[PDB]
Amino acid sequence: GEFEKLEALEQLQSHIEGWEGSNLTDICTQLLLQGTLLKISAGNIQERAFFLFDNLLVYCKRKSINGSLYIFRGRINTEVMEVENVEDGTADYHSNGYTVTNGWKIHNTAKNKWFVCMAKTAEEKQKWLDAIIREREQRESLKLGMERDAY
Ligand SMILES: O=P(O)(O)O[C@H]1[C@H](O)[C@@H](OP(=O)(O)O)[C@@H](OP(=O)(O)O)[C@@H](OP(=O)(O)O)[C@H]1O
Repeated sequence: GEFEKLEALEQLQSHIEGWEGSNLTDICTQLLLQGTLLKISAGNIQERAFFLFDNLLVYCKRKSINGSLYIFRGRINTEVMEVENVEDGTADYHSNGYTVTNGWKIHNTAKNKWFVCMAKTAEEKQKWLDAIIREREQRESLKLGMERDAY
């Protein structure tokens, strides 16, 4: 049930070193998807481990008894995250001029920051976009349900 999932969140966070900000068990309840993606940001191309929870996207560097597997790099409140598809073959400054396949863009609107994600396969891209949609839908459903109760 919910409580077992919270203990799992605390354990998951314990594998991320250099965590910044509020803890997962205070703001999240579930993991929709985790996976490795290529991230291109501010001219830099870097592979990152991404984790999409309800309300939060986290990305980490993979670490090269010690429980650390990931090094915290960033987090985005999904309420201030936008996503844009990128068509295969696009090559522009967002990808440093490299050709994008299986990619998309993420907008951190709280930082006015954009970056590109690329997956290795089309099916993996589709899993990510589907998970992003599902996280947003679940969050909106819960919010609108509460607002409709209050209104
Ligand atoms: O490794 P260096 O040389 O420091 O380059 C960094 C990394 O690409 C960062 O990505 P990551 O955090 O995944 O390691 C980071 O921010 P983002 O997390 O915002 O992409 C920086 O962009 P900006 O600090 O935003 O300009 C960029 O300058």
